[PDB]
Amino acid sequence: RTLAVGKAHLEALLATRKMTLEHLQDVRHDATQVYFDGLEHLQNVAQYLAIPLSEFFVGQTQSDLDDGVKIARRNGGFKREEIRGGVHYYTYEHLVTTNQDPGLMALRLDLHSDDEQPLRLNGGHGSREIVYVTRGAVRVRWVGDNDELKEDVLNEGDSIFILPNVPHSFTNHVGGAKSEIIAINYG
Amino acid sequence: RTLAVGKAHLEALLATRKMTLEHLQDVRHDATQVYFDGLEHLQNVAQYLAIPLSEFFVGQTQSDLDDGVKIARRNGGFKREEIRGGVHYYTYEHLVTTNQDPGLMALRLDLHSDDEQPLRLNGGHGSREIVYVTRGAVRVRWVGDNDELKEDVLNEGDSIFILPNVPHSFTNHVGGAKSEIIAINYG
Amino acid sequence: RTLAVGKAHLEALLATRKMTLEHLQDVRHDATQVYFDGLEHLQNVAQYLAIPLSEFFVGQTQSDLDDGVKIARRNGGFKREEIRGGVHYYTYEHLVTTNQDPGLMALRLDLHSDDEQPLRLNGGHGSREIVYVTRGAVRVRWVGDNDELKEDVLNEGDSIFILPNVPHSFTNHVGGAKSEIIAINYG
Amino acid sequence: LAVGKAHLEALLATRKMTLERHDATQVYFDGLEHLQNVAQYLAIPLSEFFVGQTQSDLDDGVKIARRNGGFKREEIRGGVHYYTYEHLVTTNQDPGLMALRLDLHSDDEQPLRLNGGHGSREIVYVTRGAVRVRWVGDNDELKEDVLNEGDSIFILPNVPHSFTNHVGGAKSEIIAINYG
Ligand SMILES: C[C@@H](O)CP(=O)(O)O
Ligand SMILES: C[C@@H](O)CP(=O)(O)O
Ligand SMILES: C[C@@H](O)CP(=O)(O)O
Ligand SMILES: [Mn+2]
Ligand SMILES: [Mn+2]
Ligand SMILES: [Mn+2]
Repeated sequence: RTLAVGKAHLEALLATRKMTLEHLQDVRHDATQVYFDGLEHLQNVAQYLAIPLSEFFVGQTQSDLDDGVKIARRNGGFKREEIRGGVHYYTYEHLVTTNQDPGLMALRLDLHSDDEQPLRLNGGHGSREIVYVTRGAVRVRWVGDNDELKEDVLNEGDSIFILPNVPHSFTNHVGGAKSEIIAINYG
Repeated sequence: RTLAVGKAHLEALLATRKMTLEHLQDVRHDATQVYFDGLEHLQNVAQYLAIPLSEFFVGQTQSDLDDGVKIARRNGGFKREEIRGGVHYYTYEHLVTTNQDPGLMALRLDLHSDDEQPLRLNGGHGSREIVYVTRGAVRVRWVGDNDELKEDVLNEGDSIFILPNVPHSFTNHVGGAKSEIIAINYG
Repeated sequence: RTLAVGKAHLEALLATRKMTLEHLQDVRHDATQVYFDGLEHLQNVAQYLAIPLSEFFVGQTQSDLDDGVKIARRNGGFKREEIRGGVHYYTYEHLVTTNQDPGLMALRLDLHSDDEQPLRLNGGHGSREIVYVTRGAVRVRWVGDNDELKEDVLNEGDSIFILPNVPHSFTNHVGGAKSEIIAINYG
Repeated sequence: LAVGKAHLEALLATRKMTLERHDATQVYFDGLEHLQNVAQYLAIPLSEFFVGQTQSDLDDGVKIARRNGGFKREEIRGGVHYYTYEHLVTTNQDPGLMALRLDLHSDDEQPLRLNGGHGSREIVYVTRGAVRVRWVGDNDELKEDVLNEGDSIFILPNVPHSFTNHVGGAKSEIIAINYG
């Protein structure tokens, strides 16, 4: 019908440009919200103010925290198996996620496939990563300096930090011994 | 009424959560963009992905630079008078502004007030500031340590740096002798 | 006593100030380093360049990563007991830490307190936090909206995100104490 | 070698440690690079130990500089007198800010001498005269324009560029502010 943005927030954006609401042609408002014909109209104002569109929605989505915190339950959220050409590779389970840090992706992974399983590196991630081995023994492989493959074995209680965009893979060291890790991507 | 989100961007957000476009119920798309019925539909997806609405437009604004640069012309952009409690204080003129740094607000100001008029401090602001005097003699007043008023006179070629949230005011030292400054707010 | 600063780095700093090494009094150098008589001499140059002393060492710490990565082993690093007002609260064990992200503090904690002991909240901290329960049942208490105490129980596989500066405490839900958590502080 | 106690305690707290010499306000390191060892042990870079410990050069939230009051020099690039560089206010509260006033001395009769670009963003404003600006654009192609009094330009990091007089013999002036 109409696209709403928070008045106070929009007024602060205008103030960084030394403007007020009067400097916007023909928008309507009420006590708390400013109304736009649609995204296209909003884009035009954004262009005029030389602010990117994203800024106009910052802080508009309601926090999903309760009292400064958010709780998630085992087996409670998103989960799926990862199966590639008939080979069961991972179980991916979301741990707590929040709209107060969309850059945080915390996972619990079951590692299902073995030694006769082929290498399938990722392309690396913009996020930093720390991984901790909750159970079993885990083969970690990654692409090091001068694009050379490296490897090591992480046992229960070991951990690893991985810089952005380093390509890497986690598999069971033994096979038939299913291992588990927690992987936290951030920043 | 329809809302467009960049497909590649949205696909990257979904991939960090180990999802694909198939995991979104009733969206349509084309080669480059994903379409939502309206804000209400978008808010649902945001909820489902536990991301704020702003994230869907992050990075997606087209640069307003041409070849790494952007040029602005005297009197070419926004301008207005600033009147504070009945006293004509400034003329604000925008210098170059760019969506590649929405936090940069560079201004040319004419000064209109003086000692015959009452002081009208601002409340300070988040941005750092450097000011340079292009013409005339400028009385600067600000709130210092222990909330005490301070003052000095800046002549042509002098400059001043102001820490965030220090309240301040620039007026003509002589009065009827109209002065000019450049103010650059950043960060 | 003979303080060394990286030459290339110092040259870049000088270049931002439109200076060269010739504009520094009384420093000697070699191919890779610039030498100062002492802190007193360095503090003078810092004053002259209007930079803080810290800047002279920014980026100059050698990375502790090997090939983009760093590995730590269970029981391989720092640990200590935490006793708060006479109550044995935690065992803190460092997981991997790196000088490439000093804001990342990943810990494994043993929990030693319960309800038969008094509450000992921390003061909160600047870092975001995600915690995951590896073993047992964990009472989590925190200070919520309007400074009211809140509580919940986290079981094995549950996780929790805590916003910066929210004061909080983790104890065993069941008296007779040994639950375990992984706590990752970041950003 | 002295470090602020409060600051060091906060650093130790991020590693779940405490002071495991000092006085009320400061902590002392004997080896002078005894400090590098502790930094290594905490896996914090050395620089962090001095953050916030240089005394502010502001007076009451502000810092004032005067024309001709600070650093100044001539810039001669290939036997060609190119700029006069004059520092405007500089502060240790933002070591990333370099604000300059430049007199321009070269023109089209003299060869082009681009810089290599730099890490800072830049905004420039023309206080006097007419200024020829040349820069390296997309696909490493040269571009040019003329900026008159009151015009301004924003330059992305690492774009190589040059400012000269458009007319020549007609000496122009700019203010250049580098930040972030
Ligand atoms: C010129 C500028 O510093 C005054 P204000 O716009 O912040 O009040
Ligand atoms: C486990 C962690 O949240 C406790 P602390 O950081 O308050 O010591
Ligand atoms: C005005 C200034 O940008 C010229 P350069 O000193 O960076 O080459
Ligand atoms: Mn201001
Ligand atoms: Mn904590
Ligand atoms: Mn420059």
